[PDB]
Amino acid sequence: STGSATTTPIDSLDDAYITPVQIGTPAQTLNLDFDTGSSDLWVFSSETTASEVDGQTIYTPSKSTTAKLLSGATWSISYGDGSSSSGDVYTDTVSVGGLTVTGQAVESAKKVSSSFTEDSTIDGLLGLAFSTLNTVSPTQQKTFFDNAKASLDSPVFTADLGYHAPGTYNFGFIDTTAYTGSITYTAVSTKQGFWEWTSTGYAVGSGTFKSTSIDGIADTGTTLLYLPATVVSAYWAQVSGAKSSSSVGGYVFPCSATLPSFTFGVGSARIVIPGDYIDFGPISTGSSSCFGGIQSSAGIGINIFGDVALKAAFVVFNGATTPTLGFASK
Ligand SMILES: CC(C)CN(C[C@H](O)[C@H](CC1CCCCC1)NC(=O)[C@H](Cc1c[nH]c[nH+]1)NC(=O)[C@H](Cc1ccccc1)NC(=O)OC(C)(C)C)C(=O)N[C@@H](CCCC[NH3+])C(=O)N[C@@H](Cc1ccccc1)C(=O)O
Repeated sequence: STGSATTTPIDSLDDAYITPVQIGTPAQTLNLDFDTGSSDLWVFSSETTASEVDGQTIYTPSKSTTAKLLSGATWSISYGDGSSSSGDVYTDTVSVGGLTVTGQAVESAKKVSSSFTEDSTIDGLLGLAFSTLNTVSPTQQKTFFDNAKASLDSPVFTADLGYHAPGTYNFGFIDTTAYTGSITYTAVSTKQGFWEWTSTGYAVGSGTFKSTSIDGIADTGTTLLYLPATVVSAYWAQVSGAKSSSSVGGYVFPCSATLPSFTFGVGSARIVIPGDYIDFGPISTGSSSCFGGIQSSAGIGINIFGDVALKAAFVVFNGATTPTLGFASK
């Protein structure tokens, strides 16, 4: 079996991408944020405290003939950004882009933090990290990808994120029409439960490639590209008028600028992020100042190849027994 689904940015900034998913019988369509940095599938539901739901479409398990209560099971999760949610757990049929899994754990939110309440476009998350991070207890539940692997034509799923445009998530096949050249695979460490890999180095604009190991994780659920302080410092040094701003919380610069491109190694291959991808947006509508798409990882504790990096590539999440990450230009 295979699935193919369109993923669309939630706004003009590509802050995040939502992908419709069908849950229950008959099917209830919710727009979820596919998150390779976590492993919970959770949704806004009939069970979420009313004052906390805010324009989102909710999942009503009592209207699904195929839902069953996982009795005893609860969950609770917090994200890097400080947001959180908790509740209990159903199994139900879940479909993405025509790929159907039965007995998928669907985590139903009883409460949600203010961030998700204010996010009208996101009805919940679909986690695509390794199942070891799942927060359901007392027994952890498999991700949608893990449950799917038995029936997939190939145990993989590709992320094809658009620059200010829709993209695709594919399950179980690689669309050779989607990228240029060849896919370069690199080893993944599952020690911390992430899609964790090591970049072979970097270049800024048209200058020299520096071989230096950058350990980071591929996270579709993080907007920006967070690299070590001295790499980020090297990038913004090539932009006049760029400066670090305490008040905004990162490197800012004139919207006027043409930004240099940024290159990062994957084994012997090179992926080039066009400069315009790194120009995130004005810090406020009508400002001369724009927020940089590359920022320091120092405060986060881990390098993150987030959406600004990933949408410059075709990315293959190879979830064979011994996982690997594939990158191609597109
Ligand atoms: C550690 C990273 C790589 C993985 N991760 C991050 C998620 O992918 C998570 C997915 C989001 C959550 C919010 C809603 C949309 C989906 N991403 C994030 O939390 C990042 C973090 C970040 C970095 N810098 C500034 N913010 N959020 C973002 O990148 C948001 C996305 C967004 C889009 C639209 C609207 C709102 C928010 N974008 C954003 O802020 O953009 C601007 C900076 C321009 C404002 C996790 O949350 N993982 C959990 C797994 C939980 C498993 C529990 N068993 C975790 O480790 N949580 C840790 C937190 C942590 C880890 C490591 C170090 C420190 C803290 C914990 O236990 O608390």
